[PDB]
Amino acid sequence: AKKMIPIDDDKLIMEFKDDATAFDGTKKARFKGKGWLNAQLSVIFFKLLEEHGIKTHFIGVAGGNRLIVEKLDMYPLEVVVRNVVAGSLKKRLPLPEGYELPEPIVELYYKNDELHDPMINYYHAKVLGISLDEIKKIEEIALKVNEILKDYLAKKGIILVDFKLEFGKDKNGDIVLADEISPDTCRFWDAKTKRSLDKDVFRFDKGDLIEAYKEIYERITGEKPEF
Amino acid sequence: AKKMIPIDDDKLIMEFKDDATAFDGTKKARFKGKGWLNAQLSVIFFKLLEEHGIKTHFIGVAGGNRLIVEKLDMYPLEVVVRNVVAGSLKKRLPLPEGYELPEPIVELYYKNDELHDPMINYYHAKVLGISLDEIKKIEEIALKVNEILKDYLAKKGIILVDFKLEFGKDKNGDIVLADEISPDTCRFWDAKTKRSLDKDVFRFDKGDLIEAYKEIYERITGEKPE
Ligand SMILES: Nc1ncnc2c1ncn2[C@@H]1O[C@H](COP(=O)(O)OP(=O)(O)O)[C@@H](O)[C@H]1O
Ligand SMILES: Nc1ncnc2c1ncn2[C@@H]1O[C@H](COP(=O)(O)OP(=O)(O)O)[C@@H](O)[C@H]1O
Ligand SMILES: Nc1ncnc2c1ncn2[C@@H]1O[C@H](COP(=O)(O)O)[C@@H](O)[C@H]1O
Ligand SMILES: Nc1ncnc2c1ncn2[C@@H]1O[C@H](COP(=O)(O)O)[C@@H](O)[C@H]1O
Repeated sequence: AKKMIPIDDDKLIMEFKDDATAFDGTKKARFKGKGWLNAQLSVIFFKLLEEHGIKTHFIGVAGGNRLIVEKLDMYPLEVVVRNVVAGSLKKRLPLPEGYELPEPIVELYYKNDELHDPMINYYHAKVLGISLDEIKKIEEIALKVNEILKDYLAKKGIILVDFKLEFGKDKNGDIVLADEISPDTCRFWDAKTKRSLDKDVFRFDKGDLIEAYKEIYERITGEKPEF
Repeated sequence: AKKMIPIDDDKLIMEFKDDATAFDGTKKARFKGKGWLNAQLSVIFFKLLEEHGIKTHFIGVAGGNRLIVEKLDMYPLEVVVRNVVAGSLKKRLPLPEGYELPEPIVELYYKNDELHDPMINYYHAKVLGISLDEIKKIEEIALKVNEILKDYLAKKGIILVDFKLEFGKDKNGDIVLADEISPDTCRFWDAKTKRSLDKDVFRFDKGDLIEAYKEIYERITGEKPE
């Protein structure tokens, strides 16, 4: 759902598309406005994190659905942080969907579509060339990010249930938060009703996608989506 | 503003009074309902914390303004946690009142009225007989308590600006959260307006005390104070 367009050796344009894809592309659709919503939400989040001293790849905006980002040497990881039991965590722990976890959980997955993104631990990560030291930096950043996003969204009646992050190395060798932060890459639930306000609405046809994404945007900004 | 009444070698009664005192007792008053409100708010906070596995001195209630607590060998400390610049932090950092800190700040004060509770570091703590190991336990508990209280209050439109905790050792030698947790010992601001809902209302005559404390209570319980 993104187009990455190289500017040069140190920066690129991340363009958000209106395509919605799930279950390995066996389920596809297009939602007018999704790209714009996701881009804008990414901006909001990256700036919010940046304000707390989190280093992110965000440089600026170049149109409604286009972000300018620093080019990174990417870690071959999905870094997942989980506050409430949902999705695949139900297959790992003996706990009901909706269960509030006493502490956030960080899972690492190997970014590899052919292997369908398997979960890995610190030993696997070393084999893939990621030192124990980098891993603990990554996890520390991820937990910090989790706390800022969770607390921000909670004040607006949104539960941050879980989410996926990606990281890379910049020119200086610092670890930098990358990719996107949107309802495509997080589970957001309404605090009162516990309805999904994210891609699960598409994955399991539980409602109107553009509607839920608008709802997130409206709650955060206090303003109906422009486009 | 509290009366500590020994039951035996392991328990005591903490009684909350309606007396309000500030600036070393040079500014005193009484507010009908304060003790009750403070006691009840302490109950709510201690049980909330106990629900997260924080060990506290809270045993139970013995009337509207009386708590039954475990007797502890107390650390001679105020352990202050700060999320938002206010009060004496303005005199330490070059930052405006209301400034949101990137991380929470933990400060240690030596509990001693004659010295007016001076700030200390880990070296002073050791002199006062507190090991580096205890200090880090204390600080890890304080940071935990901060995150639970801050998140809980935030959902209710209350900013946990800063607060003071006290700790003691029980029979087993575990570190136990003690004293009280009320608008007497924390700074609470309304999220929208940023007005004080705590003892700063009394300290600096910025409004009606019983009103602000009731506000806190009502927001937390969803019910007017009984
Ligand atoms: N700052 C960055 N530098 C280099 N690569 C990035 C950066 N941010 C994201 N990427 C990578 O670009 C790709 C974004 O493509 P996307 O549309 O999310 O689909 P896919 O996961 O199929 O690649 C991902 O591979 C992501 O890891
Ligand atoms: N569980 C406990 N066991 C023993 N002492 C405690 C416990 N909780 C609080 N204390 C102490 O009881 C005293 C109550 O003091 P208080 O009346 O609040 O005013 P001050 O702090 O000015 O003495 C304090 O010295 C406090 O440190
Ligand atoms: N490949 C991916 N792309 C986008 N988001 C993901 C991906 N993998 C996991 N997530 C997010 O990570 C969280 C946990 O997902 P799951 O492991 O499917 O239960 C959810 O918020 C997902 O949206
Ligand atoms: N001696 C004390 N009694 C009660 N509360 C205190 C005391 N010292 C500090 N605090 C609390 O800790 C926070 C920081 O206080 P200060 O350093 O005075 O700005 C405030 O919320 C105070 O209410």
